[PDB]
Amino acid sequence: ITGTSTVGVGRGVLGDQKNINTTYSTYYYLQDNTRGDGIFTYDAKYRTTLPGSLWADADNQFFASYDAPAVDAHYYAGVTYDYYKNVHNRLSYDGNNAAIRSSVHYSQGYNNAFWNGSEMVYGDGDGQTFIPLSGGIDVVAHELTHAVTDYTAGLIYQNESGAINEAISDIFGTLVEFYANKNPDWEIGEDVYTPGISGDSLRSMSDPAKYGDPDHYSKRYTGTQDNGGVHINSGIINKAAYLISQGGTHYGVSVVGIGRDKLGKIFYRALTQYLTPTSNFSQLRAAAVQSATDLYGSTSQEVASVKQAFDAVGVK
Ligand SMILES: NC(=O)[C@H](Cc1ccccc1)C[N+](=O)[O-]
Ligand SMILES: [Ca+2]
Ligand SMILES: [Ca+2]
Ligand SMILES: [Ca+2]
Ligand SMILES: [Ca+2]
Ligand SMILES: [Zn+2]
Repeated sequence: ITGTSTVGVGRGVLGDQKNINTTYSTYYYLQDNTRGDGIFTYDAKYRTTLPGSLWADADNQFFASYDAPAVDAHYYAGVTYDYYKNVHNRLSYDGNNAAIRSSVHYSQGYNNAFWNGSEMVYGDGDGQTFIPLSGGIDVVAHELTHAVTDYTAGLIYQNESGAINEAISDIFGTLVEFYANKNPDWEIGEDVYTPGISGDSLRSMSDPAKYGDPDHYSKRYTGTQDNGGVHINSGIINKAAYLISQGGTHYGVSVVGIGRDKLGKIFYRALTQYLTPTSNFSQLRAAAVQSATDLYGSTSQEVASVKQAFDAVGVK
């Protein structure tokens, strides 16, 4: 809507206080005019009709429990926007400052979040398996990253191309989490997953097998469930990315780590200049090797590490 940019204050899902960019016009709306063509957060009101209504607030204070999911969805979308802009010189997900829209309070007890091709959608969780999912910065960045992928590589969401699609979202969701630098780690969704259990997560990049996901090509899922295992086989790529960045010896193969920043540079380049809708794991290895080559040279440690990483997970 048309109005004047203001700054509200509230509390996120984890009870943390933060300032959020709003817009005043009779009501204070969750509309951030400071980033690109704006970041808009809507209320789904426990239903499934999207996007719902632009979040309206009477006094610009967002401390109600009902407000929490909206506060985080709005704030973290901003952090993710900043990541892509400041780190990769990318303006919003389409590269041309497209408006970023999110809807919270989607359905009832909905234990998931997703990008529907046009916007972000967050369930509140059932309070047992999940709490409002927008509370996890890695979850928010993961979902927004799907928008980036859809506008760039366009990886088909099934089988190996789908597994890469998932991994790219886990990778950048994690890199964004490290960017915000608040309790960063290589796990996925630990901040909003099972409030009753300590130290677990939905997925692990450092050790996919911890939650039953493959950490080597020889253990890939070939069934039809989960669109051919996109959330399962993603572990193979997640492990490789973890190794490229942190290094280590996996199944007897040693990898020299090069750090998170270079991991991000290599994968961002592969995603935006080499990967295609039908790219498979072997093709991802080639894209990453070529990306590292462009960025650091064919004889660089970076290129050697990318090769070791994929060798370690059995991807040739
Ligand atoms: N099915 C899920 O739980 C996934 C949603 C999710 C993704 C990242 C973190 C937490 C939840 C599907 N996905 O990755 O789009
Ligand atoms: Ca209020
Ligand atoms: Ca964390
Ligand atoms: Ca995490
Ligand atoms: Ca937990
Ligand atoms: Zn995903």
